[PDB]
Amino acid sequence: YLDRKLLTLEDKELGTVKKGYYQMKKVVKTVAVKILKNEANDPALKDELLAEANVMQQLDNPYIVRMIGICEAESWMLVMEMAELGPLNKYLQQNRHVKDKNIIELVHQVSMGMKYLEESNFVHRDLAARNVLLVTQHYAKISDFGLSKALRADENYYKAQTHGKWPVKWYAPECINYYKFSSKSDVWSFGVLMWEAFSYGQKPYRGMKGSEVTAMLEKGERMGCPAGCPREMYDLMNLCWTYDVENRPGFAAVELRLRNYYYDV
Ligand SMILES: Cn1ncc2cc(Nc3nccc(N(CCCO)c4cccc5[nH]ncc45)n3)ccc21
Repeated sequence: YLDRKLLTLEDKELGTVKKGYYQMKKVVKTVAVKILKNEANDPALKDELLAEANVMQQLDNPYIVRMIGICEAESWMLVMEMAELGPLNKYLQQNRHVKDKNIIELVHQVSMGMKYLEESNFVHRDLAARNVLLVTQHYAKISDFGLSKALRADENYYKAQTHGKWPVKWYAPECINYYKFSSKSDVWSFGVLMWEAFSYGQKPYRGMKGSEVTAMLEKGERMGCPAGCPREMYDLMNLCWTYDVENRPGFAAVELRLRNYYYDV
């Protein structure tokens, strides 16, 4: 737990999200803070942020947002190291001259964070461009672990009871049809994230209902190649969107395909 006296929040909002400065043992660290009311809150939304904190305290990777801690004071606060450029989708909407090599670099960093998550046997379950936060224009981090789950030792998937309120346009068919979430389900989501990144933050499956996306995908249809997208990156999207989970690659295989140097498998 953090000391409220060492935290300063900027009033201008960044639910309530603020930028702040947290005094560490020597230096100040710039932080982003999710703030909830102490009494008139939503207990389920608080449970989700406590669940996020429980996951993020177990993770340690350069391509995943680091948690500073929780502060219990005039409000309930979840404090993270700030990736100040913010969400990747908004960034690419506002910066349309980011070069192909730079977009590949960023999505490669996300694949390295997700290869670590997969090795760690956690599923993310909300992997979208809005949840990739930029430290700089050359350094991406994965965020938003509110739906994340630690997999059981004897299974490679998390089974949800039924469909909740989900980011269905980012979900694999086995998630929608059987409520089963694996690291290969996150690979499907990563394919959608790549499409967003090469479409300068446009929303996927524009104008379609979730049920219409399910029917489209079952028929073997997929979103088309974004204008100007490198062919090799659209081909990797299609491999991420392999319907059968058993033939879809995992993140170790996807991460290799985003490297810009020679390597062996
Ligand atoms: C303009 N804008 N909008 C959102 C946003 C976010 C950041 N950077 C950032 N960096 C680290 C964490 C973080 N937040 C706020 C996300 C708001 O949607 C978090 C706080 C608490 C828990 C969290 N989990 N995942 C992220 C996150 N935000 C910069 C500019 C931004």
